Amino acid sequence: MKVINDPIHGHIELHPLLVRIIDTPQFQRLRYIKQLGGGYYVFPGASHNRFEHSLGVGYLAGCLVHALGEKQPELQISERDVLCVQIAGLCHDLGHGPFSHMFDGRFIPLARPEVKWTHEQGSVMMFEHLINSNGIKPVMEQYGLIPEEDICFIKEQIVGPLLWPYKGRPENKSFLYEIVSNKRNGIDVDKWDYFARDCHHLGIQNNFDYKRFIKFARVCEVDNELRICARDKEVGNLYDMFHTRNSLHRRAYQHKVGNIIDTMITDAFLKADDYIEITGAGGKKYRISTAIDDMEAYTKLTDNIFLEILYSTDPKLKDAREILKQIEYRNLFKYVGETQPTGQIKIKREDYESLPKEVASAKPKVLLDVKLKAEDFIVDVINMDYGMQEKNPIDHVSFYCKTAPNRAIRITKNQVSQLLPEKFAEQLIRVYCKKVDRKSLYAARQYFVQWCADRNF
Amino acid sequence: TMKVINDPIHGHIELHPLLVRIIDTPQFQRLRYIKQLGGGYYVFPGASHNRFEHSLGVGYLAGCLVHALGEKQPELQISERDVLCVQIAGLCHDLGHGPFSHMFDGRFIPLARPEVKWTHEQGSVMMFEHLINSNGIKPVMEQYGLIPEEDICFIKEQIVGPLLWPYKGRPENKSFLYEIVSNKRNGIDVDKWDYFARDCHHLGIQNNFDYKRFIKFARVCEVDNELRICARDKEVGNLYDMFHTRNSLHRRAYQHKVGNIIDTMITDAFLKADDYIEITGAGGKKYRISTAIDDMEAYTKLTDNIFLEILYSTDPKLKDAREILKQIEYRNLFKYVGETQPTGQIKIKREDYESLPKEVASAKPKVLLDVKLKAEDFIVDVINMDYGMQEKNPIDHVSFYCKTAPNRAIRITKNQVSQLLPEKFAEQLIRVYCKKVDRKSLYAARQYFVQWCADRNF
Amino acid sequence: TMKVINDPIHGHIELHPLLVRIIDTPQFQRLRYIKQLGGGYYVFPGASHNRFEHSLGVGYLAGCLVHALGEKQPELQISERDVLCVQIAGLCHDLGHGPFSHMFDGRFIPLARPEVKWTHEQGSVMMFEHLINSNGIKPVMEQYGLIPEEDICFIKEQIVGPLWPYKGRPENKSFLYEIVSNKRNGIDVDKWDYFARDCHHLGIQNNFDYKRFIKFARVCEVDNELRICARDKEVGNLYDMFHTRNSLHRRAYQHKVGNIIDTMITDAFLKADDYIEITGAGGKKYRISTAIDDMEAYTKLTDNIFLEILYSTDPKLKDAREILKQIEYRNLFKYVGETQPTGQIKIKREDYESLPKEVASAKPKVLLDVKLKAEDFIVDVINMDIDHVSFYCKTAPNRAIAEQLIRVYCKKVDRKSLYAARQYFVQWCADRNF
Amino acid sequence: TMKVINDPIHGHIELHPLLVRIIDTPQFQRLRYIKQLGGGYYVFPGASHNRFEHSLGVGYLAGCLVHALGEKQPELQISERDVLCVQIAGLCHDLGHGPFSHMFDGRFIPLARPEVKWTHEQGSVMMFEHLINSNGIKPVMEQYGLIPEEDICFIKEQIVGPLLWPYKGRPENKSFLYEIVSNKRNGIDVDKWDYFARDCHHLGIQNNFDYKRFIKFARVCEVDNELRICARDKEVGNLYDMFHTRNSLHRRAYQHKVGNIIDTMITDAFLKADDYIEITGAGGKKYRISTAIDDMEAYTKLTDNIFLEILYSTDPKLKDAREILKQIEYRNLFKYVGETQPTGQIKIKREDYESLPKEVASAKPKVLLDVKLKAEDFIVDVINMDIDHVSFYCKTAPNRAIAEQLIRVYCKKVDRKSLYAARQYFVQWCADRNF
Ligand SMILES: Nc1nc2c(ncn2[C@@H]2O[C@H](COP(=O)(O)OP(=O)(O)OP(=O)(O)O)[C@@H](O)[C@H]2O)c(=O)[nH]1
Ligand SMILES: Nc1nc2c(ncn2[C@@H]2O[C@H](COP(=O)(O)OP(=O)(O)OP(=O)(O)O)[C@@H](O)[C@H]2O)c(=O)[nH]1
Ligand SMILES: Nc1nc2c(ncn2[C@@H]2O[C@H](COP(=O)(O)OP(=O)(O)OP(=O)(O)O)[C@@H](O)[C@H]2O)c(=O)[nH]1
Ligand SMILES: Nc1nc2c(ncn2[C@@H]2O[C@H](COP(=O)(O)OP(=O)(O)OP(=O)(O)O)[C@@H](O)[C@H]2O)c(=O)[nH]1
Ligand SMILES: Nc1ncnc2c1ncn2[C@H]1C[C@H](O)[C@@H](COP(=O)(O)OP(=O)(O)OP(=O)(O)O)O1
Ligand SMILES: Nc1ncnc2c1ncn2[C@H]1C[C@H](O)[C@@H](COP(=O)(O)OP(=O)(O)OP(=O)(O)O)O1
Ligand SMILES: Nc1ncnc2c1ncn2[C@H]1C[C@H](O)[C@@H](COP(=O)(O)OP(=O)(O)OP(=O)(O)O)O1
Ligand SMILES: Nc1ncnc2c1ncn2[C@H]1C[C@H](O)[C@@H](COP(=O)(O)OP(=O)(O)OP(=O)(O)O)O1
Ligand SMILES: [Fe+3]
Ligand SMILES: [Fe+3]
Ligand SMILES: [Fe+3]
Ligand SMILES: [Fe+3]
Ligand SMILES: [Mg+2]
Ligand SMILES: [Mg+2]
Ligand SMILES: [Mg+2]
Ligand SMILES: [Mg+2]
Ligand SMILES: [Mg+2]
Ligand SMILES: [Mg+2]
Ligand SMILES: [Mg+2]
Ligand SMILES: [Mg+2]
Ligand SMILES: [Mg+2]
Ligand SMILES: [Mg+2]
Repeated sequence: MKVINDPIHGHIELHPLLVRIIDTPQFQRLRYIKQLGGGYYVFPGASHNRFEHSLGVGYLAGCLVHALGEKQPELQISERDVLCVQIAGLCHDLGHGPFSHMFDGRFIPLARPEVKWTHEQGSVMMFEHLINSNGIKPVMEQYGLIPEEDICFIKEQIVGPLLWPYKGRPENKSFLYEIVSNKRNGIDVDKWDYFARDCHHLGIQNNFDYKRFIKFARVCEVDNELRICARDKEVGNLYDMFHTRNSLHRRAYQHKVGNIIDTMITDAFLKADDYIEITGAGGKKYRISTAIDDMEAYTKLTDNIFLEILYSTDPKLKDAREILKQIEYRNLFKYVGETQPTGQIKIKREDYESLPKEVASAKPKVLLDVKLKAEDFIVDVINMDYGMQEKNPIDHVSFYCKTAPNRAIRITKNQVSQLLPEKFAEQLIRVYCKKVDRKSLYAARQYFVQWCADRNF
Repeated sequence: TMKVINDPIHGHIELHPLLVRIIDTPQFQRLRYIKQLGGGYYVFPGASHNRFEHSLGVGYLAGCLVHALGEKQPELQISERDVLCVQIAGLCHDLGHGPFSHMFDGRFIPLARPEVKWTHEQGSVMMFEHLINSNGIKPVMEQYGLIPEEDICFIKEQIVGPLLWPYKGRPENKSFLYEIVSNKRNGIDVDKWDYFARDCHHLGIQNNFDYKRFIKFARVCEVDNELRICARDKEVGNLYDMFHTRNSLHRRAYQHKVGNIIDTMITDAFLKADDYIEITGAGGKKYRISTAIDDMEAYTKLTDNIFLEILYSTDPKLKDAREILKQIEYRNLFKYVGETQPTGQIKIKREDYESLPKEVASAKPKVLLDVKLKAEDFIVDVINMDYGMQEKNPIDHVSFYCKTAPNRAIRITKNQVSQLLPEKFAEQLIRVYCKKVDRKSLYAARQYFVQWCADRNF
Repeated sequence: TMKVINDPIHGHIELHPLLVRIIDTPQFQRLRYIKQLGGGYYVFPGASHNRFEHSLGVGYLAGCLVHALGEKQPELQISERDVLCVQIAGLCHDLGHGPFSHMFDGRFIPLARPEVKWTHEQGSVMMFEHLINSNGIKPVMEQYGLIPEEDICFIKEQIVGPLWPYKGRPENKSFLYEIVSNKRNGIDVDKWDYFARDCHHLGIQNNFDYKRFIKFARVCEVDNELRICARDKEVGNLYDMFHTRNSLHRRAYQHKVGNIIDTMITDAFLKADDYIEITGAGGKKYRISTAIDDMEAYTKLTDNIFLEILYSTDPKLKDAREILKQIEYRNLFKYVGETQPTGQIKIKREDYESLPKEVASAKPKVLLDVKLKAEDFIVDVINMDIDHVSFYCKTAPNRAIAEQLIRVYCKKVDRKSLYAARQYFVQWCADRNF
Repeated sequence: TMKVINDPIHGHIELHPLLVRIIDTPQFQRLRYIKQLGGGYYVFPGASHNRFEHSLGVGYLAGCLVHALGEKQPELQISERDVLCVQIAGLCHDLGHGPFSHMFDGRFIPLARPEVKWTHEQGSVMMFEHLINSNGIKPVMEQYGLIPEEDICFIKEQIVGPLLWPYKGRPENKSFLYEIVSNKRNGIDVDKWDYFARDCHHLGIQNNFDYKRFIKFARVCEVDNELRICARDKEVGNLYDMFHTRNSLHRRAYQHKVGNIIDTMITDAFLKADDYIEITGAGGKKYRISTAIDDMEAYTKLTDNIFLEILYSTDPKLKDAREILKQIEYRNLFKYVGETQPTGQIKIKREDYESLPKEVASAKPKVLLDVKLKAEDFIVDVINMDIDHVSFYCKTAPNRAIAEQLIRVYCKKVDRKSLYAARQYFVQWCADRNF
């Protein structure tokens, strides 16, 4: 057994199978993908990658399954179950692209709007390619795993079911599907891991305490299926969890300067495409947008490409190059304004492309010498929620009492406190102007105020 | 001749000779034997800190804030006298605390002497006067440039309210100096900053607020013909987070059920042990626990020691009280029965609690069980949660400013921040305990409690 | 059932019902009012912790270490009875401190009753016996699978020392006797808790990493008997331990002002004795120095005594009380001199009253007009004691491969008398060859 | 306007607009892509920080110390231009680092061009001159009250050494300003405090030094006729603790068994990859990895990207180097053979680095050697292992004052019998030459 030293956790022990899986090009590719993407250009201490995040998530999944097993010997938890859960926690982010959430957040929807792609599909495909190429099946068989069923069990833990829709484990082990990714209420070890790590690196103090949560967790057989349950004295702690998630999102992840830097990087990638060449299986050639359909080509697509565009000399990639150079001089797109949040005038994705035009067509009352077209405006729509899209995540949790540990109850928002939030979803709209001269900024402000007053925000 | 003292929360804090002179007095050293969280030490074993270090840290933070404000804007004309007066006020702002701190003025004085209104800030002012008079600090203050006649009143008005522009210590143009140690318009000051960090450090909990950023982004504005401190308009969410952290601390630690019941038992022991404890004051007169607040010589000798004085006693007269304390040693506490759902903070006035238990004894449950319980077998506790105004939003009383127009102060409404902010800012709670340990009486008390709750439609 | 307690240093500590039963007794709760550093609270404001949390943490650490050792080597045959016994021994290892902790048995008893030899470990054993017999704990232990007769002896031997002398356990469990306390090399959980808590409270960065130590801890046979071993690579690991120990002892435990305040407190206690009465077993009245002969009276001896002297009004206590007042104005005794750490004369706690008399009797070579008696001199004796361990190599997991300081203080603080007292000290040192 | 940046180590840092103008340049921004440790990132997962934050923190600490010294001793005649100059010097002290930091100038250049002596401080000075002359900073400096020539010389002399008063930036009166950023006499400077704090925070190791106490108690006192930084006589334990922490870091992190091996593998891959990688410089001329240090416009584009340029290549000419990198991706690392002779009785010089594995093969063991070795299978590591002169001052007298070599050898051939033979060759190499 190896021993690795994590600054966040203590010393992590690794099963030999995990060491075998980690020493592959597919997993080692994560050393060159940043956790927070463009936010590194606002918080200089955020230089961590996904390698340590995956290590920590696997460690925490193993710890949680062990703690659950050693308190209730009637659940019949074996070592192969722990190994499968740890492997699933280890290989849950294999499909991330350059700059992490930017790519599948901004680049793929724009370059190829006819495909529905998420990084979990990429993670599953990467896992399959890794297992097939590196020949891990005999090693798995050596350590007491059954590839035929355990591979599907691991796959379903990452994406979901691909009555009882799962095929990896029976209903008796239903509580094993709510550890790495919870589809019901969103309480899992991923949140704990990146809360701790991001708070450590960014320079902000963390508020949640997951060890206390592990101390009070149980399996209380909710609605004909075994599920993980909490004590009824920890509702406020879960509300605090979600509050700190929201605070992190509004302080760091949705910083407007970081968002505009990400937008500029996406523009550079869009302009530089059709000229970058990537080699895949069979000697075929791919692009940045089309590399997601070949994993041998996807394996060679990391944050390196950024610099490949900055240091290039080809006159064909000149335009994109210029944009990146601006990022190195801090000649960024300027910020004009935003609109107050609203929970009932939602804007769908399909309308995003039409937003800039609406701002360009607004006619301010006072005549202005400067005239701005529809290509001088960037409109960004931000969605803030608790993860359930206007629903209350805490209303899908099951609680038990000290007197009757094996009986599940439900707690309503009115039985906790009157100081809890009245809503659980909102949006924001931000406007940026590409032109940097003062007159253009004044004009953009006039158009923005006219457009906002017209639509009554 | 400036001293250096090391604090585990802050770094190494430097002390002026005048502060060193003031600290080396019995009236200030008395704070070494008064616990901060009181009865909460019996639930959180790490909470053994006292008020001495709290006062030191508050004075240090007040000095730092004044120094930063003077650094940013030279036109404010802040002299050394102002800084030293603010530091002294921060030092002597909690001199009037009694045994187990809040518990005393929270529970004991209102019961033993219900005909008087007493707050520990009045005690702090009286103790400060007694300290200055006894220790002869006036010439020492004069030798360092202070004017006792005006500066003493300035410090007094800093500690308490003003008792048309009502203050007298300074002129109006320095009015921003009155809202550093204690703020009355809202609840932003350095006391909260100090004890948030201290309590989180000692209770094994993580703090969420960062006051250094707030110091980085503070200014002085001329709002309503008054000079007052402003934060920049991008810090609204941080202030909401500050108040959320305050509420979280209150609900997790300060209002713990077992801590509250232990405090109630200690108050009962003190109430029963009175009339048999004599305290010597000025002139050789003898005082009591509830009467010592009328004489500072007797109040100086009243600390947590009295607790143990009742535990180790041998007089037959103090038997009853002694028994109660012994029950705390074996952990035979009053048993939790029930709690009521939250409502607004104004539903039961102060002059109603005495009637609450009797009502629970007047309920007749449908089952109509045996083991009748009298009105003396029930304890009813009323808890009030709020953001500091008990009905209002403190953020509505904060002046902001913008980068483009730093000298112009504005106001930000709740609807302009977010839609996930709390709907209300006040809350009330009721808890019921039973003074019995056998299971049958607990089940009976549960039936009475449910009948009462379903009878007043809470 | 299991009870969870939050610790600022460690995480959430789980307590067995037997430990909860032991904790909820007056004898254990007495530890809430005895401070750890003692007189160091008046130099470092943040050091206000007591021995209650220290005992809790030591028990937690001992249990964790035993559990890890038993889990990583199932051939040692460690049962849950041994884990419970070790946890109990760690829990009740410091029941014998008096007021202000190490000062009392270090400074008060020798100066009060020179003919009596007493350590706080004997007090801990006696108080453990009193706690067990006075609260009816034996049936509770029998209810959880323990054998009281042998287990009580096992715990006592874990607290105090005894061709193998121990009788609590057989010869093949010799590694269980060096967890709570180790007199050979000094690797034990008591010191780990000391280091962690003191560094956290005082504000001094710690350097030892005990989790790493527990990670690579094995039991390998040495000298035909089992001992706890350490991997070869962990040589810089168990050097931060000694560096931190030296740093703490130099920076905090031997600070001049703290020692002076301890000296003043002991002087006030000595003057106060013969007037404070404490009720013991049967109603008999004891004294501060004599209370250690009865545990009924010893249970009520805490830091409270301090304030009892300070707030008194009886005219018989005007002297001791006066001394304490000088602490409250920072009118402390005055440092004069220091002398040999060589140890030529390793002064033991049999003649401490004579030392100031010896200093006074010394006649300086140069005549000094100011005369000083033996009532205005104090002698503070600071008795401070790599001891090497048995390592083990990777390829062979089953194979293995004191000073003293004396300071002198002058009660008189006028410069003229201090000048002469400085001259007396050098003559005394020359006479005693220090 | 002042600009605030958040550092997890130091809190919130204010930057003067001149520093903000210096920072927002490509020559400073290339530091975002060079790692603090290099190979150590492959043993400690949490050591992924770069030199950008290190430079920021060093500048912050230097400014703080200068301000404190000037404030507590007003007779030292410390102006504001001096504070700005010290901050700039601290900001641009590591501007000349190459890929993977100390591995480059310490290991790659000697093995590639032994005829050239080069340190990264010369690179830092050259890059500072390039940045200033290329980004038009001189008028901006003149705008804020600085004289370009004297201040430029002062900063350069603060970075490099003297370049009986050998300095020219400041007179003999300001002799204490030259030991804040870099101090080669004893080794007490902010550059090392930042190293200690950041490395302990990231790796997980905990340090014991407390630099705030040192700054509080530090003063400036006359020693040997010159003004010098002096510490109170009670700081002896703290200084010993500082040295102990430095020793612990060096023996536990910077000299780990596997990090050095990975560094040697990376250097071998780079050496094989040379002669085929082209870098464009001034005037369109193409340079090499070894010769890029002769031009700064080409040196600007030399970062840790080269690694990924070789690993993700398709040119057959780079196959050999590529293969080596692939081994690092499978943990098929070179093995450990032997280690010998601390204290450097010879103190090897850089010029001999590319001759050591020739004497190892030269040695002829008397034992039976059926398997033969050659001067390719051996890699030589020359890992270096490196109380002081402190002028203390007593409380009662405020104004009165009162390193070894190491060698290791690895075998590229990882066969059991080949490893056995290599373990013999080394013994005769060390015994013949008196190691
Ligand atoms: N194997 C491996 N170890 C890593 C990795 N990242 C960090 N480490 C740590 O670095 C240490 C070095 O291990 P190895 O590279 O296998 O070196 P080694 O211990 O001499 O190899 P063995 O002799 O086979 O045990 C490990 O113990 C890990 O704790 C990684 O990606 N793979
Ligand atoms: N004066 C004083 N110092 C305290 C107190 N609490 C902690 N300390 C610290 O303890 C240290 C001891 O200082 P002193 O008691 O005055 O002894 P000293 O260093 O010899 O000072 P002098 O006798 O005046 O020269 C101080 O430097 C403080 O930092 C306190 O209540 N009063
Ligand atoms: N029993 C006990 N708990 C303590 C003590 N000190 C701190 N605590 C903590 O305070 C909490 C209060 O527990 P109890 O005093 O037993 O109150 P309770 O939970 O209502 O009692 P039960 O209903 O029997 O569980 C415990 O869970 C401990 O974690 C102590 O000395 N004894
Ligand atoms: N200028 C600059 N800021 C950085 C850098 N790295 C992190 N930051 C921080 O990121 C924040 C945002 O960068 P800015 O360029 O100032 O964006 P901005 O505040 O909208 O620009 P201004 O309106 O001119 O103030 C800054 O306040 C810095 O604290 C950097 O390399 N350069
Ligand atoms: N003193 C230390 N404190 C904390 N982490 C450490 C320390 N020494 C090493 N580490 C890191 C290095 C690795 O990330 C992990 C363990 O490595 P380490 O024990 O040195 O393994 P190794 O590969 O050198 O030895 P081996 O395989 O021979 O046991 O912890
Ligand atoms: N090494 C240390 N690290 C941190 N805090 C310390 C250290 N030594 C002492 N302290 C604490 C003790 C006091 O709380 C505060 C200042 O004490 P210290 O500087 O030792 O004064 P002192 O009384 O010994 O000397 P003096 O008054 O003669 O300068 O710092
Ligand atoms: N939210 C919290 N975070 C951290 N520590 C807490 C929190 N609430 C309580 N603690 C502390 C108090 C005690 O020291 C320890 C356990 O207390 P707690 O969980 O409240 O038990 P309890 O005795 O009140 O409940 P019960 O008997 O119902 O289980 O943890
Ligand atoms: N809430 C926060 N807590 C801690 N650090 C923060 C927070 N918000 C931002 N930071 C970081 C981001 C930068 O590293 C640094 C300053 O950022 P910030 O205050 O947002 O400046 P800015 O450039 O966006 O605003 P402006 O130009 O309007 O003053 O602090
Ligand atoms: Fe994740
Ligand atoms: Fe306060
Ligand atoms: Fe102990
Ligand atoms: Fe540096
Ligand atoms: Mg290994
Ligand atoms: Mg994911
Ligand atoms: Mg998810
Ligand atoms: Mg001192
Ligand atoms: Mg107050
Ligand atoms: Mg207040
Ligand atoms: Mg309980
Ligand atoms: Mg002991
Ligand atoms: Mg800005
Ligand atoms: Mg350097």
